[PDB]
Amino acid sequence: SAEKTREVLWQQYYASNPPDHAVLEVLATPVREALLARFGQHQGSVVPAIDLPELRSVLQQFDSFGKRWEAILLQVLEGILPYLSELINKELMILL
Repeated sequence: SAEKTREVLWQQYYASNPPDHAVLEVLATPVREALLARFGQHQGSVVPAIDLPELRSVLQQFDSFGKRWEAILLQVLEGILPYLSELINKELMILL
């Protein structure tokens, strides 16, 4: 399944030393696409109470809550809009 393939990616990412960002970029690709589809045309100010739940809902489509979210979020940023960037940074502050 798609879940099994994605787990092979995570296996290779976490085993890797130093951490392999090319593998993480593959992991982040569909997540970035989904986030850009929700927020790519958003300009102006973020709305935390609305946008953060939506952002977390997207993350949950791909990966279970935890340290995977932090890696994905950081890697998504590498491939991008100040709106989505700001949203990501607010979630990262929460995940700290």
